[PDB]
Amino acid sequence: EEQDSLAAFSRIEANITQYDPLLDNAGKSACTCICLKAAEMLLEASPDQVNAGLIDDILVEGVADYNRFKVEHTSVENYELNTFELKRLEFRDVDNPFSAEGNPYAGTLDSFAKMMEKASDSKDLPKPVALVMTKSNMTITIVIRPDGKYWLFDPHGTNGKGAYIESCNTDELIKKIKEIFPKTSYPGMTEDENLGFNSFEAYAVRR
Repeated sequence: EEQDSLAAFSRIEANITQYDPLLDNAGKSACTCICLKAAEMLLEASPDQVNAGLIDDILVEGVADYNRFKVEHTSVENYELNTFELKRLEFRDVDNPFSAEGNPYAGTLDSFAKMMEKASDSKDLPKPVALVMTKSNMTITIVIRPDGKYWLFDPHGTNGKGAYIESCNTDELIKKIKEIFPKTSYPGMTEDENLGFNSFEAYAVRR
């Protein structure tokens, strides 16, 4: 009496199609709002609650919240986190000399694994905790679960569906990010070009 879920499958996809009018009308600018809705709903969930209908709910309610607030700057900071029942937690790259307290975690794609290790082994970040990560105006949500697994929620639109969630171990998560946010690299690329093509920012939130 239950739908297929993350308890038995490592990937679950929405029923809502990639080009459904609700998603097509809302732009890619709605991705950050949808990802904050994903944090809200997934941080409250257990693996067997995460089925295709829950992903559908994230998309629809995420778009509803986005339409209420639109009219663009669509950073996590532009949304009022209490309306998502979320709390922001301090989380940044203290090793980066340009970073300041209160900044998000910012770096190049090469720093992804380090970010995840700091997030998973930090006392200041309880579990479950979500990272909302933006690269080149596209956003994903990564849920760090107390069972050591990671849920990757990706609203980019894949295989004809509006979003999917994948449950990953540490190394598989690293490998999947390389596919979602491919790094730009060519012989002779400067660090200035690397920062311009390959930077991301991430915010940490909890319920």
